[PDB]
Amino acid sequence: MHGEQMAEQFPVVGLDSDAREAVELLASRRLPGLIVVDEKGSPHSVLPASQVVRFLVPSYVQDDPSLARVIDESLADQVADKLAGVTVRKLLPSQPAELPVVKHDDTVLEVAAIMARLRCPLVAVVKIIGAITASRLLELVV
Amino acid sequence: MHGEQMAEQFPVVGLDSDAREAVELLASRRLPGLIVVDEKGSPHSVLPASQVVRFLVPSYVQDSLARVIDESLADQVADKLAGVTVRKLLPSQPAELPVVKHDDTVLEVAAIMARLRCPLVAVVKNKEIIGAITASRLLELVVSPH
Repeated sequence: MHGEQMAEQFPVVGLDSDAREAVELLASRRLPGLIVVDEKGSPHSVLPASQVVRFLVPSYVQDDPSLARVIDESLADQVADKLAGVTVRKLLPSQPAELPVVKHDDTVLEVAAIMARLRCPLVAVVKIIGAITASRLLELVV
Repeated sequence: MHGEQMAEQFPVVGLDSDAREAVELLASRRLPGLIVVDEKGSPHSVLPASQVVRFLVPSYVQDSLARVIDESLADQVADKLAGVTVRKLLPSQPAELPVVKHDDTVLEVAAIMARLRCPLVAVVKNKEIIGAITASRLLELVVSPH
């Protein structure tokens, strides 16, 4: 078994893509994260849904999780307002969670090794032609 | 809605339950993680598939020697997990698993998951785990059509 045969079809977005597309993909496809590439179409980072959640909730709400002293009646309306006119790049954190890359021809153990190094959930396969999740790797060996 | 309605069913395994069995579940159900509970059923931790991968790949392959060794993971896997429990699969400092009250509002859950930036939270009602709310599930609720 090699990278290419292991890989599955993961949706991908660009740095300059709509922030909204990314949110919709995460939500529609119920994915825990998105593969982000640059203009070239080469791997850049991974944008986890939890980072998007962080971006979408106002700081003042985040600072009062029990809502004991602040009011927000506009969560959904404001989610909508702050995505409009914004790119994927703005959703990303200060130090974007890097995206490990393996070849189309790497062995299972080569892939597992790299994944096991960063305890990363996902690797991109390049020749991006796909990606290999941890569970996919487990699925193969079992 | 409240945390109760937001939550979805999520598979759970015991801390002292069989490691191999948990991996079979992670693999088949194609899950990012399992919710781990203790003997009496209380939320304890999450077991991500990636951590299982870490557990299976020796450190000398972590720290290309992969390709210089005549050892295949598929073979080894059963050997490494025999007699082993979920507890041993966990990292030395297991991730906390935030647990929201079933009657929390959507705003509260959002505020919590934003603040903590956690991939999921368990939902509990009367000391029982009734499901979980992932980050993407939260997003799906806040951008749902109305």
